Amino acid sequence: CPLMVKVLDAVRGSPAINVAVHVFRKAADDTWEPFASGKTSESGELHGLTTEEEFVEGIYKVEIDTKSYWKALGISPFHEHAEVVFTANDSGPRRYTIAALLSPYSYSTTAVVTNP
Amino acid sequence: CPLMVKVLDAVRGSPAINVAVHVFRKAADDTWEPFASGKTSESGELHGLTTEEEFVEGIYKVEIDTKSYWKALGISPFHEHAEVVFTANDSGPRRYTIAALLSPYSYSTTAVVTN
Amino acid sequence: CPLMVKVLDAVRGSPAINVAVHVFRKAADDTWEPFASGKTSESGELHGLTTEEEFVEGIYKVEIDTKSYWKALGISPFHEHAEVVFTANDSGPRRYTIAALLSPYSYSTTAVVTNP
Amino acid sequence: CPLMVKVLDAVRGSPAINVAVHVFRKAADDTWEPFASGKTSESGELHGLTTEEEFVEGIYKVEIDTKSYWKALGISPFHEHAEVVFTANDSGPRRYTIAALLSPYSYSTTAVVTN
Repeated sequence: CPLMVKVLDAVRGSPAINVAVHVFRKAADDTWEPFASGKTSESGELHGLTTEEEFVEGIYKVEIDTKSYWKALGISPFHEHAEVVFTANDSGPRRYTIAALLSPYSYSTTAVVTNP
Repeated sequence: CPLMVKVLDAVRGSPAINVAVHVFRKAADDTWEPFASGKTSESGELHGLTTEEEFVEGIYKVEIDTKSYWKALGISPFHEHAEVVFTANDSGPRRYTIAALLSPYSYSTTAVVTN
Repeated sequence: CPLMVKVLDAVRGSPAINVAVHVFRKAADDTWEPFASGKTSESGELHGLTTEEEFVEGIYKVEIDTKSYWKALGISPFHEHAEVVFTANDSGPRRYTIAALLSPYSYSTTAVVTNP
Repeated sequence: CPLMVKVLDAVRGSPAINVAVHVFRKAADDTWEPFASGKTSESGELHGLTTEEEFVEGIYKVEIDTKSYWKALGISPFHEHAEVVFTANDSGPRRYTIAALLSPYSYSTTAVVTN
């Protein structure tokens, strides 16, 4: 709902399936406190991580375990993960799609942020 | 060196070596006239394409033969090639680095335009 | 349906709306013959370009008028367009999503190719 | 120069200059220990981070302060920063170029690992 993570495999041209995603939120405090996690579906998407009420302002870290993904496909990738760190909901609730496009030695991440 | 092409391989994390690159200039009748070409070097770079005097304003196309590159590495590519089409100024040169980051199903191209 | 083009604006984190897209297919012949065109919707997506029956094997060119997009937002971008050229349906009908992520001096394009 | 950081600005088509970059090494207790830092140069590059002797195998994090960069250009950025986390070998060095292409709502990072 307010947070969705979508992962693509740039080598296959496919969704990156079964990609583990961990979302953390920066506490008071400055530590990363576990916020949510999940795997991408066969569409490469991970929905349902959170809700409007739970997904409050914060600095969030979305950690995408790209390494396991590549390693399950036989590839020794460069990165340990793709992590995306951002301030969310700074000027009100938004919907965040966190897109990652994965290659063994490269990724990109894109945030699509929309306003209900 | 007003125009330079740099090509990287996102799969191997390496320069993309021996990638054919063609550069075209749009002619008055809107056809692509060949202008220059080369193959990226060991460093994934292609210098010497043109010179300041020759590299006049116009619309140029850089075609990077990504498909043959992926073919040579045994990897099914999606694109026939990566084209970059751009107007060279206004206003003046300026050096252009056309950077391409290649994956089998994705590429990015970026223009680093300096001076 | 078998061809969809999705365009994102990496500067805003938004769909790239009202982006003109022209699809050509390479004729016999070697010329690019107009295949379909459209604009992206408010989701940055362009659906309905073609149909399974019309979208036969071919080399297709999807030309995304990124320049007009940027220029309507005040930006003199580097590229004239983003064009994506590919062989389609080489080993049978697939669904192609052609994604472009736009920045004034950079784009990426990603093909997500799936098999009904 | 075993580790080099190059940062490009996709909005301006330019090197991303004066971007702060921190490099951390994962310590035995899994904390990030600061290792090196610098600011990208006129050319969007940051050399001299480390040396062969110092740049042992391990897991390293390169944090690129993309937010301050975009802040300085008056452009709202999405990310707090671009982190690149990677294991430096096996098997051996190898030079690492960590290339980052920045846009306000997107970045890519690419490792060009040579020798």
